[PDB]
Amino acid sequence: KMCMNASCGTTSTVEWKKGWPLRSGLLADLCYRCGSAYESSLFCEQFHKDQSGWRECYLCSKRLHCGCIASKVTIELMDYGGVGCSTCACCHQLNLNTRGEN
Amino acid sequence: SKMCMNASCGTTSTVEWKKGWPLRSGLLADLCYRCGSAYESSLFCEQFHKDQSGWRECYLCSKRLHCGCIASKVTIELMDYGGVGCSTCACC
Ligand SMILES: [Zn+2]
Ligand SMILES: [Zn+2]
Ligand SMILES: [Zn+2]
Ligand SMILES: [Zn+2]
Ligand SMILES: [Zn+2]
Ligand SMILES: [Zn+2]
Repeated sequence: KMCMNASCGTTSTVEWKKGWPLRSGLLADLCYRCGSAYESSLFCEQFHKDQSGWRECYLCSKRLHCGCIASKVTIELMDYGGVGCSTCACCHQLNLNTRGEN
Repeated sequence: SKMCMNASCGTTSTVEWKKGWPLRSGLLADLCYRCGSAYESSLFCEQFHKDQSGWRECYLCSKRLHCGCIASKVTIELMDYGGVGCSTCACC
Protein backbone atom coordinates (compact mmCIF):
# COMPACT_ATOMS: atom_id res chain seq x y z
CA LYS A 1 0.00 0.00 0.00
CA MET A 2 1.22 3.45 -1.04
CA CYS A 3 -0.29 6.78 -0.10
CA MET A 4 -1.83 8.25 -3.26
CA ASN A 5 -1.10 11.85 -2.25
CA ALA A 6 1.72 12.54 -4.72
CA SER A 7 3.45 14.92 -2.27
CA CYS A 8 3.65 12.02 0.20
CA GLY A 9 3.74 8.60 -1.48
CA THR A 10 4.62 6.83 1.76
CA THR A 11 4.33 3.07 2.28
CA SER A 12 4.63 3.25 6.09
CA THR A 13 1.89 4.44 8.45
CA VAL A 14 0.11 3.50 11.66
CA GLU A 15 -3.31 3.48 9.97
CA TRP A 16 -4.31 3.19 6.31
CA LYS A 17 -7.23 5.46 5.47
CA LYS A 18 -9.50 5.83 2.47
CA GLY A 19 -9.67 8.85 0.21
CA TRP A 20 -11.36 9.93 -3.00
CA PRO A 21 -13.00 7.62 -5.56
CA LEU A 22 -10.46 6.73 -8.24
CA ARG A 23 -11.37 6.28 -11.91
CA SER A 24 -11.90 2.57 -11.13
CA GLY A 25 -14.50 3.40 -8.49
CA LEU A 26 -12.17 2.12 -5.80
CA LEU A 27 -11.27 4.46 -2.95
CA ALA A 28 -7.76 5.88 -2.87
CA ASP A 29 -5.27 4.68 -0.31
CA LEU A 30 -4.05 7.42 2.01
CA CYS A 31 -1.78 7.27 5.02
CA TYR A 32 -3.02 8.32 8.46
CA ARG A 33 -1.92 11.95 8.07
CA CYS A 34 -3.17 12.50 4.52
CA GLY A 35 -6.38 10.55 5.16
CA SER A 36 -7.04 12.70 8.22
CA ALA A 37 -6.70 15.81 6.05
CA TYR A 38 -9.14 14.30 3.53
CA GLU A 39 -11.69 13.31 6.19
CA SER A 40 -11.71 16.89 7.51
CA SER A 41 -12.51 18.22 4.01
CA LEU A 42 -9.22 20.14 4.01
CA PHE A 43 -7.01 18.00 1.77
CA CYS A 44 -6.65 20.41 -1.15
CA GLU A 45 -6.38 23.30 1.26
CA GLN A 46 -3.39 21.55 2.88
CA PHE A 47 -1.65 20.16 -0.23
CA HIS A 48 -2.88 21.78 -3.48
CA LYS A 49 -2.61 25.56 -3.03
CA ASP A 50 -0.08 25.92 -5.87
CA GLN A 51 -2.30 24.20 -8.44
CA SER A 52 -4.63 25.62 -11.05
CA GLY A 53 -8.38 25.09 -10.81
CA TRP A 54 -9.41 26.96 -7.68
CA ARG A 55 -12.81 28.69 -7.78
CA GLU A 56 -14.83 30.57 -5.17
CA CYS A 57 -18.17 29.27 -3.91
CA TYR A 58 -21.02 31.11 -5.62
CA LEU A 59 -22.54 32.09 -2.26
CA CYS A 60 -19.82 32.29 0.43
CA SER A 61 -16.64 32.66 -1.73
CA LYS A 62 -14.93 29.74 0.03
CA ARG A 63 -12.13 28.45 -2.17
CA LEU A 64 -12.85 25.09 -3.79
CA HIS A 65 -10.31 23.14 -5.78
CA CYS A 66 -11.98 22.27 -9.07
CA GLY A 67 -10.76 19.79 -11.63
CA CYS A 68 -9.39 17.79 -8.70
CA ILE A 69 -10.39 14.26 -7.80
CA ALA A 70 -9.61 14.98 -4.12
CA SER A 71 -12.48 17.48 -3.80
CA LYS A 72 -14.86 15.84 -6.28
CA VAL A 73 -17.23 14.61 -3.57
CA THR A 74 -17.36 17.95 -1.69
CA ILE A 75 -17.97 20.29 -4.66
CA GLU A 76 -21.31 20.81 -6.40
CA LEU A 77 -21.44 22.02 -9.99
CA MET A 78 -24.28 24.57 -10.05
CA ASP A 79 -27.00 24.61 -12.73
CA TYR A 80 -26.06 28.02 -14.20
CA GLY A 81 -22.29 27.78 -13.83
CA GLY A 82 -19.90 28.03 -10.94
CA VAL A 83 -19.61 25.83 -7.89
CA GLY A 84 -21.13 25.51 -4.42
CA CYS A 85 -19.47 24.26 -1.23
CA SER A 86 -20.91 21.66 1.16
CA THR A 87 -22.99 24.30 2.97
CA CYS A 88 -24.16 26.54 0.14
CA ALA A 89 -25.11 23.71 -2.26
CA CYS A 90 -28.16 22.87 -0.13
CA CYS A 91 -29.58 25.83 -2.09
CA HIS A 92 -30.04 26.56 -5.79
CA GLN A 93 -29.07 29.69 -7.68
CA LEU A 94 -31.82 32.21 -8.36
CA ASN A 95 -30.97 33.93 -11.65
CA LEU A 96 -33.03 36.41 -13.64
CA ASN A 97 -34.65 33.54 -15.58
CA THR A 98 -36.85 32.93 -12.50
CA ARG A 99 -39.10 35.94 -13.02
CA GLY A 100 -42.81 35.08 -12.72
CA GLU A 101 -43.05 34.03 -16.37
CA ASN A 102 -44.62 30.64 -15.54
CA SER B 1 -41.72 31.35 -22.10
CA LYS B 2 -38.17 30.31 -22.43
CA MET B 3 -35.15 32.32 -21.41
CA CYS B 4 -31.54 31.50 -22.28
CA MET B 5 -29.92 29.90 -19.22
CA ASN B 6 -26.49 31.19 -20.21
CA ALA B 7 -26.36 33.80 -17.48
CA SER B 8 -24.47 36.39 -19.55
CA CYS B 9 -27.17 36.12 -22.26
CA GLY B 10 -30.61 35.72 -20.68
CA THR B 11 -32.35 36.41 -23.99
CA THR B 12 -36.04 35.62 -24.50
CA SER B 13 -35.99 36.26 -28.26
CA THR B 14 -34.27 33.80 -30.61
CA VAL B 15 -34.82 32.20 -34.02
CA GLU B 16 -34.71 28.71 -32.48
CA TRP B 17 -34.56 27.30 -28.96
CA LYS B 18 -31.92 24.65 -28.32
CA LYS B 19 -30.78 22.50 -25.41
CA GLY B 20 -27.64 22.61 -23.32
CA TRP B 21 -26.23 20.68 -20.38
CA PRO B 22 -28.22 18.49 -17.97
CA LEU B 23 -29.60 20.30 -14.91
CA ARG B 24 -29.85 18.75 -11.46
CA SER B 25 -33.56 18.17 -12.09
CA GLY B 26 -32.80 16.00 -15.15
CA LEU B 27 -34.17 18.62 -17.53
CA LEU B 28 -31.74 19.96 -20.10
CA ALA B 29 -30.84 23.62 -19.95
CA ASP B 30 -32.65 25.96 -22.32
CA LEU B 31 -30.24 27.84 -24.60
CA CYS B 32 -30.93 30.30 -27.40
CA TYR B 33 -29.80 29.56 -30.97
CA ARG B 34 -26.49 31.37 -30.39
CA CYS B 35 -25.55 29.84 -27.02
CA GLY B 36 -26.98 26.44 -27.91
CA SER B 37 -24.96 26.47 -31.12
CA ALA B 38 -21.82 27.10 -29.09
CA TYR B 39 -22.70 24.25 -26.72
CA GLU B 40 -23.39 21.88 -29.63
CA SER B 41 -20.02 22.80 -31.19
CA SER B 42 -18.27 22.00 -27.87
CA LEU B 43 -17.15 25.63 -27.63
CA PHE B 44 -19.43 27.05 -24.95
CA CYS B 45 -16.79 27.75 -22.32
CA GLU B 46 -14.36 29.12 -24.91
CA GLN B 47 -17.02 31.54 -26.14
CA PHE B 48 -18.40 32.61 -22.74
CA HIS B 49 -16.22 31.61 -19.77
CA LYS B 50 -12.66 32.67 -20.58
CA ASP B 51 -12.50 35.30 -17.80
CA GLN B 52 -13.90 32.95 -15.17
CA SER B 53 -11.87 31.02 -12.65
CA GLY B 54 -11.37 27.28 -12.88
CA TRP B 55 -9.35 26.76 -16.06
CA ARG B 56 -6.80 23.93 -16.09
CA GLU B 57 -4.68 22.36 -18.85
CA CYS B 58 -5.06 18.78 -20.04
CA TYR B 59 -2.13 16.71 -18.74
CA LEU B 60 -1.53 15.26 -22.24
CA CYS B 61 -2.40 17.84 -24.92
CA SER B 62 -2.59 21.02 -22.74
CA LYS B 63 -6.04 21.99 -24.03
CA ARG B 64 -7.60 24.52 -21.71
CA LEU B 65 -10.47 22.90 -19.81
CA HIS B 66 -12.98 24.89 -17.77
CA CYS B 67 -13.28 22.98 -14.50
CA GLY B 68 -15.96 23.46 -11.84
CA CYS B 69 -18.36 24.18 -14.69
CA ILE B 70 -21.46 22.20 -15.59
CA ALA B 71 -21.19 23.24 -19.24
CA SER B 72 -17.87 21.36 -19.66
CA LYS B 73 -18.57 18.50 -17.25
CA VAL B 74 -19.02 16.15 -20.21
CA THR B 75 -15.51 16.68 -21.67
CA ILE B 76 -13.26 16.65 -18.57
CA GLU B 77 -11.90 13.62 -16.73
CA LEU B 78 -10.46 14.03 -13.23
CA MET B 79 -7.25 12.01 -13.08
CA ASP B 80 -6.53 9.60 -10.25
CA TYR B 81 -3.71 11.53 -8.54
CA GLY B 82 -4.70 15.09 -9.46
CA GLY B 83 -5.20 17.13 -12.58
CA VAL B 84 -7.50 16.73 -15.55
CA GLY B 85 -7.44 15.33 -19.03
CA CYS B 86 -9.69 15.64 -22.02
CA SER B 87 -12.12 12.73 -22.03
CA THR B 88 -10.48 11.72 -25.31
CA CYS B 89 -6.94 12.02 -23.87
CA ALA B 90 -7.46 10.45 -20.45
CA CYS B 91 -8.26 6.96 -21.78
CA CYS B 92 -4.56 6.61 -22.71
ZN1 LIG C 1 0.32 10.37 2.84
ZN1 LIG D 1 -7.08 19.35 -5.07
ZN1 LIG E 1 -20.31 28.25 0.13
ZN1 LIG F 1 -28.23 32.77 -25.15
ZN1 LIG G 1 -17.51 26.91 -18.34
ZN1 LIG H 1 -6.20 16.61 -23.99
